[PDB]
Amino acid sequence: SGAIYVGNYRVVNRHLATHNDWANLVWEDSSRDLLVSSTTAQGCDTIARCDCQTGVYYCSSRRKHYPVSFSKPSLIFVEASEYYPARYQSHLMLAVGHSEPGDCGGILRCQHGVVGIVSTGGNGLVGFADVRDLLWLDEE
Ligand SMILES: Fc1ccccc1CNC1CCOCC1
Ligand SMILES: [Zn+2]
Repeated sequence: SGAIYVGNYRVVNRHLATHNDWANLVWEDSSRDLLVSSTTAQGCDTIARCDCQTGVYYCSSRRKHYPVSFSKPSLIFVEASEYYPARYQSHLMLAVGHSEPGDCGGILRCQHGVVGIVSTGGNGLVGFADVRDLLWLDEE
């Protein structure tokens, strides 16, 4: 689990979105595993605006933050998980590292701020849904 809190937006994995998220929907995209809902309180996070390929991510199933190198966001085949069938996921970055289903929502961060959240795992990789292209998260 986990979210990004930027402005009056809450960014969550689409598959973990609650009824309250869907009732306060701003934007969602199944292909990216993202959903954004509106918040009452302002959040603490800053979104990275950059093309970094190095950062640090939180792994709940290890209680640890790991430094990783990661691929640029691309359209990637993802094998079946407990929460999606085998399918193509867009705007996905991969790194070598540990990820289980419950790790989804952990933040990946670089020197510029939040890059994305954990969205995929298995076979010794961790996949992250990028948010750095969602420039509208920084306004309104
Ligand atoms: F790293 C740990 C070590 C022991 C217990 C718990 C943690 C994880 N701390 C969280 C805090 C909220 O943001 C994500 C990381
Ligand atoms: Zn960066």
